[PDB]
Amino acid sequence: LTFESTSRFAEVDVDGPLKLHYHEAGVGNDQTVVLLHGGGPGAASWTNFSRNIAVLARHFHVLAVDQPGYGHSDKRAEHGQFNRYAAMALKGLFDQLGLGRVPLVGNALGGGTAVRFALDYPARAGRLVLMGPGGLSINLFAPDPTEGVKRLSKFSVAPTRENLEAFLRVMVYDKNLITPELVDQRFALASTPESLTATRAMGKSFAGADFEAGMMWREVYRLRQPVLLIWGREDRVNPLDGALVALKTIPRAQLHVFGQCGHWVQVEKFDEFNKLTIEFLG
Amino acid sequence: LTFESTSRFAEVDVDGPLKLHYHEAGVGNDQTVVLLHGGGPGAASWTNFSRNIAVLARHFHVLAVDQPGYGHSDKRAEHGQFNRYAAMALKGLFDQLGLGRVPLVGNALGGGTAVRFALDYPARAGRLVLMGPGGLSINLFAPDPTEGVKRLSKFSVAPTRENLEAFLRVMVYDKNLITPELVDQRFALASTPESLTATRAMGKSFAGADFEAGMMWREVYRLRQPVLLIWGREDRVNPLDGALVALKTIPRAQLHVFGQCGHWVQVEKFDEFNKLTIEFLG
Repeated sequence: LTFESTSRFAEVDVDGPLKLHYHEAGVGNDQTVVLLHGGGPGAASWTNFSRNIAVLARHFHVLAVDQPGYGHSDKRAEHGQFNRYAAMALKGLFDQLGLGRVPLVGNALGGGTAVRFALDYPARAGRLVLMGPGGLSINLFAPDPTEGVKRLSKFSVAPTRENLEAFLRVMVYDKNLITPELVDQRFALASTPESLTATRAMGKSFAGADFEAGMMWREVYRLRQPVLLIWGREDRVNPLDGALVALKTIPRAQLHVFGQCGHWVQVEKFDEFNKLTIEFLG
Repeated sequence: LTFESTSRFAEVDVDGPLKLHYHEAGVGNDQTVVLLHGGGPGAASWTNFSRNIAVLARHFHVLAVDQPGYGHSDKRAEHGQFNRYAAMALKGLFDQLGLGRVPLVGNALGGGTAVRFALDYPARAGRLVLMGPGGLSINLFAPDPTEGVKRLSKFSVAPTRENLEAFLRVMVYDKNLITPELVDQRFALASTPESLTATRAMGKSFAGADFEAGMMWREVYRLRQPVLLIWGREDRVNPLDGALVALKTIPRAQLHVFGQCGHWVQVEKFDEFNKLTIEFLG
């Protein structure tokens, strides 16, 4: 399975044509699962989920979607609350590929989109696996913006290799994962004209006029499906205290916390994460 | 100051005439403060706040109101979400006595009413002091119903002296405060026909069709005034973990927790509570 063998494009309607790029694998497996990646500026499906897509594809029909503003999907300069916007695009995709009720796996920003989708189109979303998810989290103890959020804002204001390395280093517990090669690769994607355009748009929309759409902790008590929250104990972007309202209010919630693991659960604990996901989704 | 020297009655409109009983003190002091008592079946203003009304009256114009369904206020057999109902009655009272923006002090059920009033009639409510408040609390760790809530439900189903003593004993840290005399006095009030009528109505309405009005933790982020949350560390009705969403989301929130103190903060820590209240309200 390669980036190229799996690449797919689709055009959907969200206030007009919108191009979405995704990776498809495991065709011929009966149950479809959608993967929604994290929100780093140079993040994409294929980088986010490399230690995962090939494994989940042994069991599932995997659709790993590049969210609007990331990877090879359209990067608009303007949009409403991001999660609601990305949700609208996913709905368009679901309709065009002929999907009914599908389970969603989403980390960080992608988790917020999974949830917003599950709330906005209740019938279209099955079981959810959410890793250090945004949106449904509210940091009861950590002052906001957290260190991770602050370091993303700083890179947006001053897009240097130095500031990007600093951001990447608070994504993981084992800082040795932040190699010169990873820094350079992410930087080349994150500092392009398109990416700078996108990033801006995103942070700002969390405070437009539809800001309530982002405060999903006020709504998750409406969710009727099983939801597996997964957290790294040392998550410095969306810290563990953010899990509490959602664990309490989602009727069929479960929580798994891994010690010695940061914000990139799917990377630092890829084996454990893959197994936990395969079981949860059947 | 006596129960009799302070007694007052007012008729207000809430889907029709509704009688409210209250105690007035400190007339001639410039700043008015409203006190809203707790929700035990035989609870009332004058019993709830005896170690407090006379003290606060040295500084303030005190209006301690018996909430609908308690004390000598009307006890209707039917009403919507309780806090929203009691809020409507307070609004009627405010309008008739010519009050503008007044600070509110409320414990337990009365705290939920203060908050619901502050949200429903944003201009009418000044600073809030809330002791082990219901409504704005959500117990992130304690399974619901808590022990205190369970023991109230049991008395409602089986109104015996034995079951009432058991309920009273989880209201305080120092169980020695639960004397034979206090048990008997509360029982004589709690087991009357009117009180049984009222209690029923209350628990049930938390689950009518307007149940969302009771989930105030989803709304307190709209509150613009200073709010002093006060908790007993050993509160077994609305436990300390219930304070967290409100402390985080209310911009001008403060929290004070007293060790060695249960659900009746105004009783077990009456000196500390009175001083903290006088300072906070000026």
